[PDB]
Amino acid sequence: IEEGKLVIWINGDKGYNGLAEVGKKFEKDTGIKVTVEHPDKLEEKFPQVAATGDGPDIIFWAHDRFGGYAQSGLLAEITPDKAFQDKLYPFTWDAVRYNGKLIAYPIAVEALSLIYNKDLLPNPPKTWEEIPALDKELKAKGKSALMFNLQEPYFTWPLIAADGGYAFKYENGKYDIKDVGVDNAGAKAGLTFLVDLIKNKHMNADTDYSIAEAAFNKGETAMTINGPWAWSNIDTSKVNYGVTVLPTFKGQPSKPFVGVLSAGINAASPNKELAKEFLENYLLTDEGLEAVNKDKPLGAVALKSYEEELAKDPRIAATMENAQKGEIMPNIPQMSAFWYAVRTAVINAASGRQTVDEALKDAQTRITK
Repeated sequence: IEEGKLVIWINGDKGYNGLAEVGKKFEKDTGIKVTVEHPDKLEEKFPQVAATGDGPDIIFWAHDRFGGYAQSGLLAEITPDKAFQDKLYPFTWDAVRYNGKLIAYPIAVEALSLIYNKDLLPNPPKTWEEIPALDKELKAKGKSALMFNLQEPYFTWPLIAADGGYAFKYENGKYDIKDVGVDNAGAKAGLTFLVDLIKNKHMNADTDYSIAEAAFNKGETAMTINGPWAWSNIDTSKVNYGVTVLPTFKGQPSKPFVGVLSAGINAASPNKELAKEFLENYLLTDEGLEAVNKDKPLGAVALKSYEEELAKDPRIAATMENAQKGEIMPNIPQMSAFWYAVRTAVINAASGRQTVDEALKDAQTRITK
């Protein structure tokens, strides 16, 4: 049962070698050995082993998954003091709250961004309203203004939400599941703008992840909407790109979904005090984030001090800025309803199969059912 050591689980696509290095430092001033592993589908495996009082002491995963884990009582409640709390961006603490209780620490933040071709576009548009006009100017040269994944709501939400949409009303570490914002005027304004893009041929209704990505990378389109995971692909492409704040819509900022990497302690661990000490005083320090980051970049981080160092790269700063304006993803189980419903509403409104008013009225209905 572990007991006198620390076992940590983190995905293979993360800086687990850097995390193993923070661990060697911990083992130095403590004698406690830390063990880092990155098992396959660990987020699937966690719930299974933890339900039987097994698994790692600590688990790293995006915050959204923590809601389901917490529901089943798999995570220990955390109690950083005020002082520790002030070391991180306030908005990040909202991501790791499960019905008022703090159930994890936030490490890393990723958010969608406006990516643009500096050779085709001098200055990115500040507004969504000016894209149509820009597209007609670019079309004059055989280029298009923007191409992004229209198929998944994760990608279209920034625009839909801009003027007032939200998944679930949040107001106290708690989500009101009967306060859904997919059918308001806000969301209606947004989806309508999107639909108008497609019918006015500034955008194709069948643009997916692959298509927009290839298009941007081939220098065929001036802009794209993507996240930090896409950067390595653009580099390769040799496109002279920039990352910036998403455009505003109706004078209001876009409200993209933000994913926040978070780390939690197994409710079944006998080592919670060791975990909290490792996490608060070794890992969540400039030197801890740095050793990890050196192994594999974290993107924007929750620790204010280190983020300020990282922000010298404009891309991550832009992502952070978007994140701050962004909407904390619901952790809640009802979020599954939202994905399917809103997915359907958009493809339907986009393909003419249903009107905007209709498409959203329906989705609203299936979520609050």
